[PDB]
Parts: sequence; structure tokens; C-alpha cells
Amino acid sequence: PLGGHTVWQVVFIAFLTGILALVTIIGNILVIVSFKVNKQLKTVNNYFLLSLACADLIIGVISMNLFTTYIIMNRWALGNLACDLWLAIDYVASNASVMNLLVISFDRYFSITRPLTYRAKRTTKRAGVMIGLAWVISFVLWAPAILFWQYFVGKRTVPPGECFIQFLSEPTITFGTAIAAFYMPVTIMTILYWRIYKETEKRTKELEKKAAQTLSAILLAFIITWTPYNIMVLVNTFCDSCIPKTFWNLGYWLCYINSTVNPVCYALCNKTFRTTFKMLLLCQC
Ligand SMILES: CC(C)CCC[C@@H](C)[C@H]1CC[C@H]2[C@@H]3CC=C4C[C@@H](OC(=O)CCC(=O)O)CC[C@]4(C)[C@H]3CC[C@]12C
Ligand SMILES: C[N+](C)(C)CC#CCOC1=NOCC1
Repeated sequence: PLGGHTVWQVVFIAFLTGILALVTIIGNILVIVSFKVNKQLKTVNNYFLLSLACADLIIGVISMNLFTTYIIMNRWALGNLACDLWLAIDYVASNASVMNLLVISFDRYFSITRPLTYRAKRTTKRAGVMIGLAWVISFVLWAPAILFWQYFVGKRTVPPGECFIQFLSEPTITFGTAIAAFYMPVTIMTILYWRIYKETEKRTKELEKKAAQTLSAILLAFIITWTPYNIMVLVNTFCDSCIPKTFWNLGYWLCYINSTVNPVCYALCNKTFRTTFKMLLLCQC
């Protein structure tokens, strides 16, 4: 606890955090193992879901746990060359999950507008570059900047007892990294799913009850759990100390909720994944 006085009441945030970390690990592992044990699920369509679960597994295991030690124990206790690894891994994995959703939305979009054209040409070797580009671009957007910022301009500038990205102070690279990570994917995903909805209602018109419910549930989950951090980070650059520390931490923690919810909005939609989850959970095999 260190600085966390009155420990009898601060265990609530520790207990809740542990539950949410367990759900993310349990939920995302189920996606991975269901893919392996179910033959019908081993299609090129589910490769993106497997890639999405891999990024969320890293967030649930390392990002959601090492951040908890930073909260209850109100200072970093790992060293300079131990938090740059955490920041690089957490930010790359968080970017990978969002980039995986962007690839998933594109794959879904072309499967609705081109039912007889897209999935035939998009083969296993074509989904590799789709998955590969999501991780490679997520790799070189934060990690070279996070790791080598202290080694490139001046020296280390963050206080020794704390830890953060250390280039968020300048309101130039933070805008470039924010739009390339959140604002651009949000615009594309919203446009693509609105386009998807316009064709689901068109199909039933020629021949919306579940399209409106499902599409609004998946977009709001991404919007709610990612917007507060991307709004406070931009304000933090222009402002100096008007963002409370407690409010900043909640938005930082709210991003990890997307990893918990992702297996529900993308895997549980498929009836084959839903059956396999109950098979493993109830009758352990
Ligand atoms: C950092 C981000 C905000 C800027 C760069 C965005 C790109 C990384 C994303 C957005 C649009 C995505 C593309 C949308 C459409 C396609 C076409 C798609 O190919 C097809 O749909 C044709 C059928 C086939 O797959 O063979 C391959 C993935 C790709 C290049 C996607 C790759 C990843 C892209 C370029
Ligand atoms: C700070 N946290 C790692 C929890 C969130 C993050 C990140 C990486 O960048 C992105 N922000 O919006 C989408 C991806």
C-alpha cells in the first residue's frame, strides 16, 4: 500500500481489478483454445479473431497487472529500464487490438458487399499480410518512440518515482500518435458499420431487428472504453495540472476494459464459438 492509507477500504479497487484481469485472461484464452479444438472454427475468417485474442491476452496478463502495482503502491519500483519495456509492450499491444478491429471491420465489410467475390480471393496468405500489418504498424508507432526518446533528445526527464511515456508533454507527436491510433480507426469503423447496416436493411427490404442491436453494441463498447483516455491525453498536453490524477488513472484503466469485452462482441456473435465455449466451460475437456 505504501502511500495508500486506510487499507481496510482500498482493497475494493484491488479486488475488483483482480476480477477484471482474471476475466480478460480467462475469456481470451477460451477463444484461443476453442480455435484449436474445433475443426469447423479453423477457417481463415477466424484468424483475425485469434490475432485479436493474442493482443488482448498480453493486455490482460501484463498490462492490467503491472498497472495495478502502480496504483496501490503509489510509485514505480522496477527501475528505468523496466518501465520502458512495460510502456512499449502495453502501448503496442493496445494499438494491436485496435488495429485488429480495423482489419476485422474491413473483412466484415467486404464479406457483405461482395459475398461472391471477396472471400474467394482472400486466402490464408492474404490474411497474413492483414494480420502482419496490424502488428508491424502497431510496433513502429510507440516502441521506437517510447524506448529511445530519452536516448535521442536530451536525457531522461520523468521523475524517478513515477513513469509515463515522456513525449506526451510536447503537443506535436502526441497529436500524431493519437490520431493514428484512435481517431482514424474510429472514423473508418463507424463509416464501415454504417455502410454495413445500410445493406442489411436493403437485403430484408428486397425479400434490421438484430443489425441495429449488434452494430450499436459493438461500436459503443469501443467508444466508451477508449474515448476518455484519448480526450484527457490531448488536454494534458495543452494544460498543465487541471486533470486530476484520479481522473487520469480511471481513463487509463478504462482502456483495458476493451480487452475484457472484445471476446463477447466478436467471438460470442458466432454461434459456433458460443457452443464451443459452453463445451469447454461446463464439460471440461
Ligand atoms: C495507422 C492507421 C490509422 C493508418 C493506416 C491504416 C491502414 C493500416 C489500414 C486502414 C485501411 C486498411 C486496408 C483496407 C483494405 C485493404 C484491402 C484488403 O484486400 C482486399 O480487401 C482485397 C481482397 C484480398 O484480400 O485479396 C487487404 C487489407 C487492406 C490493404 C487493409 C490493410 C490495413 C489498412 C491499410
Ligand atoms: C494507455 N493505454 C495503453 C491503457 C491505452 C492505449 C494505447 C495505445 O494507443 C491507443 N490509444 O487509442 C487506441 C490505441
